Amino acid sequence: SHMLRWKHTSSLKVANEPILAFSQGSPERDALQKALKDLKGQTEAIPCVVGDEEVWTSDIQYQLSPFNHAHKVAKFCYADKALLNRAIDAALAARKEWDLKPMADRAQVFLKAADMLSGPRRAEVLAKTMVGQGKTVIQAEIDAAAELIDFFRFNAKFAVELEGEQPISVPPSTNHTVYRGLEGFVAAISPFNFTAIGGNLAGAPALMGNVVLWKPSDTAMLASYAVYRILREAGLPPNIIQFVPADGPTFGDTVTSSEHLCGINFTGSVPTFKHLWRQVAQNLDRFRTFPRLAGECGGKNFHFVHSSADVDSVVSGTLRSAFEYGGQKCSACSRLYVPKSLWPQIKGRLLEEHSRIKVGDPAEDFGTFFSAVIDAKAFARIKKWLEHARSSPSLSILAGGQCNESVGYYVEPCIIESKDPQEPIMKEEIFGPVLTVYVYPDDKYRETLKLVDSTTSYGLTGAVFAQDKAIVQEATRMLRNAAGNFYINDKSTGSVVGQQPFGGARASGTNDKPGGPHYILRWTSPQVIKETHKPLGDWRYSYMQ
Amino acid sequence: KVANEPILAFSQGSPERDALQKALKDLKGQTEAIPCVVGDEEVWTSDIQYQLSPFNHAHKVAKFCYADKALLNRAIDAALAARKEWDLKPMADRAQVFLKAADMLSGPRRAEVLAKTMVGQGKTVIQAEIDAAAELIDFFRFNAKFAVELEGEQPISVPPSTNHTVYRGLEGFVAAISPFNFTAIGGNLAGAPALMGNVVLWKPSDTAMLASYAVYRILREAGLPPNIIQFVPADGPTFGDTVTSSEHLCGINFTGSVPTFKHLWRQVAQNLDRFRTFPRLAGECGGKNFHFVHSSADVDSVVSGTLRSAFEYGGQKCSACSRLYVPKSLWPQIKGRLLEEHSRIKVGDPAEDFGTFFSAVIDAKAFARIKKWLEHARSSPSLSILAGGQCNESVGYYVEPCIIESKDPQEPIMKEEIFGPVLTVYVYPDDKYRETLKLVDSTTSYGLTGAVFAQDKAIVQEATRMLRNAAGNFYINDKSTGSVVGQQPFGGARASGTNDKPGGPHYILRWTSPQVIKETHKPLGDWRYSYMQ
Ligand SMILES: O=C(O)CCCC(=O)O
Ligand SMILES: O=C(O)CCCC(=O)O
Repeated sequence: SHMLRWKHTSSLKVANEPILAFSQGSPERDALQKALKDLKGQTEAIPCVVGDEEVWTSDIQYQLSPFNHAHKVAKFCYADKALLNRAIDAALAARKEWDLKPMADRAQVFLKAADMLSGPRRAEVLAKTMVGQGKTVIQAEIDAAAELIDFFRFNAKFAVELEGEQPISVPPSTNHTVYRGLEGFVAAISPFNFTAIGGNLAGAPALMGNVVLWKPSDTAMLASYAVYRILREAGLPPNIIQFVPADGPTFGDTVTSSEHLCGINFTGSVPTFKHLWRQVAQNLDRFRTFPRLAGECGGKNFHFVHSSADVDSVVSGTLRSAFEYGGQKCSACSRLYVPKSLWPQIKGRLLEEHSRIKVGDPAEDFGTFFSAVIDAKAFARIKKWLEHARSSPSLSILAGGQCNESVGYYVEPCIIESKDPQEPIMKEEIFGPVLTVYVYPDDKYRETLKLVDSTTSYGLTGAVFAQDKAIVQEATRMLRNAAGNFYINDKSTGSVVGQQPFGGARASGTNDKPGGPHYILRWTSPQVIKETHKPLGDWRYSYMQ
Repeated sequence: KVANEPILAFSQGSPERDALQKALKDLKGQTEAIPCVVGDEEVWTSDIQYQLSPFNHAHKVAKFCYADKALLNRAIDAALAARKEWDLKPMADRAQVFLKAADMLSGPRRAEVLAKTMVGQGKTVIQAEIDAAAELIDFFRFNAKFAVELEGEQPISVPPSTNHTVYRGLEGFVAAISPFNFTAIGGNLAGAPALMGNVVLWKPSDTAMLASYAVYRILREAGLPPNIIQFVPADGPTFGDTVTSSEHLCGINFTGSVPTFKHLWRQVAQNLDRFRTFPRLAGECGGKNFHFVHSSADVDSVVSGTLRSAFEYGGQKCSACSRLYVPKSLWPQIKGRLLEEHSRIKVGDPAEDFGTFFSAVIDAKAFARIKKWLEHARSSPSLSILAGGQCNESVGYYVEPCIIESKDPQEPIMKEEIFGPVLTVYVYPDDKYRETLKLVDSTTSYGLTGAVFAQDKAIVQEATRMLRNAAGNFYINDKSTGSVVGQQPFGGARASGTNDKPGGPHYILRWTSPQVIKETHKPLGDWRYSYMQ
């Protein structure tokens, strides 16, 4: 008789969250305008949350509205090391019960949270993302609603269905895999540029039975706290995700110094990821187990045009990739490679369309294509690149090039032509609305493809525009490791959960493919149980007779 | 569609026993000169080494050599030049090489790989069979299946776009570093990554060289192209230093000591700025595994299962039982039975005497380490040797099975991995079983295997909960050793490693870095959006 009895596993039907249109007179447009008004002139005081306790430290910080930095949208504080360690202790004390909860019960929290975000909370998270991170309507919509909702629903499906992955049983024994959470706590460290990423970085490990210290991005605090509150309201128990904004170095020092660290789920700069990686290595003898580091780290992404390309698609897809959300995406196109034969046509269209791009206040004017960049630091960096484009003999500014930080961190979309395919601006991630173009002779398309592949340290996203099948096949083979998300006749941004799992290798990170069915596997440490139902025999074997 | 390879019985007059006997005779008095292989080139260096037969160390079963820094760097370059074409091969075509190798190992080469594992690593017939045949064959067949099926894992496509995932090999080379104790593990450490489109420098274990090279040659004969796996025995630190110094390192597939894995981890971290991508480290690092007995246990099963787990292959398994917890009420039975069966265990030459239960330990270094523990057992106030404890390295590295009782559940012998035929027993008061379960969990730094023996359902349920993280491979009424591919994926956390569960369907995921391709079949619209108008 079987002493361990394993319950049958269920399945989950989910689909991508539909993108809304926000047409005039539509309910979502009116709801959004109301949610935007709800934020005008408001400052939210956002505490650290440990368990259910709201905690304040002396390290007071402000989040500013990028397009109106006079507006402090949130006042928050950095957790001190004492509070971080207390958060660790409380999370650890909550972990066993949470890990032992059926996967389906944990998933229900995220499915509930996804419905809330889909419906009654949509306008709120969109508005907080627009005002706090400077996103336009459609950029907030694909992010804080659609992607976050998809993460929560698809990850719940992947997780529930994962328990159906079971080993073979042969008499006289029954074999079962238990998908245990990691023993210890996970540190989640999220970036400013996507509300959805913060929710996934903290949420996915929690779904798999982990407990988490979540350090949200300073410049995305407003929307991040909104998401945190929704998770708790959806039924996430206390001490499963601790909401602990903190000084970055301080946070990293603290979590990497704890013997109970079992994972870091990170999205941000290469240098910071490498630094955490080395801190873990330094402390390796202290940990109860080997921590798992996951990092997504940015790119220098390309659109490559072949002479057979559809010109109109090249222009609109490049404009979107390069300039949406001010080019502040790890996936944004920042290098465009154009054949000489098409350059007159493409150049003309790009400059014409450029003149029609409206940069302004995304809350007050829905005609805005994109708005201010995130903060003074980003503004200063981008300014230095525009200045480099002027001084450099290999570079010439074809359009834009101006910026003004008197009201918001405003930067014109800028199009640069480089005569040098190895110019530093062709190599280094700017994270601003700065597109560099290199024109290559048609008969050197193959040599140029090799340049696309070899010029930068990154491997995140890239697109090929071509109507020639042989060329598409050739280019796809050549560029296999130049992009983890590769596009044929479409723009290099806008990966959708369950359709284009996102991530790339080289300097771009560990490529764990959040948005795909395998991502959750990083956050479980499986145990296999074999129950044998018959007495064992002798210790000897018959051949020994 | 694959199933597990049958374990043969090797009965008198059977085809397999006749074939194995011939294969053993084929190796008697033989020394194979095993070169480094880079591509198809057989390379010798001046750094000559020998592999000795553990039970007869006068027999040099192989002469090989250590690849120097320069040779290793040459092997990296050659492998890297072969990687693109190998990775571009359809998954099915790479799989075919491993399925052919599996069929070879199953049939015409079975006796050879078994004999080489017996003579070279000191395994008995059945230990070689479950290892060099069954487990290796199963790795190759199951990973092939998993990988082929992985290509069927594809994302959602919505018109007018088609999405496809390409399971790329990792860009760079993978270093595979395998242990002496399982022929199959070497085959998997180098084989699994190669299957997924990687190129590999394989540093096989000195003390398993003969069988490892046998596997290497089978892979080549089965159609593995030149420069996909380089066969590069080497000094450990030299190999580690060289591979972690290359900008092209993309993975380390390691099975061996905790401190060495930690060292490699730290070398990678120190050199992080040099690498083209973040290397993936995978490590399986041993355990201090338990058999916990409840008063309701079947004593016969406890005795036979514990004897096998503790002493098979001289206890030289990362999964071997080395701490046994017994309730006072059952101790007189279990002690009496353990001591009686002990006196019947045959230690000797496994080639010449199939009556042998287990043979010599792997080498002089192992013999010395194990003897230090026996000497500790003779010194410690809380330890008493109940049986065994003898050892003699005059002819082979022979260590008798040893049964020790500890009065201290926290004694270093209860905590530290010996990798020898040394079983320590702790007797607990029946009414303190719960406190004792907690001690099972908290005493050691490891989390690999464990067994509970009990016939009471509530006890089994309670124990399972409490030991959830004490064991990655957990057994109810069965021994802690002998995981079978596709049935009990193997590995554990805590200090026991990264727990990537080789033997299961997810292991190959560590050795692929997926790419997603989206093709859009209609021209793109305007860059503007309707809501902006
Ligand atoms: O910037 C990021 O980190 C996410 C980009 C995702 C995408 O555009 O596909
Ligand atoms: O010792 C090892 O490294 C493998 C042990 C596998 C098992 O016995 O389950």
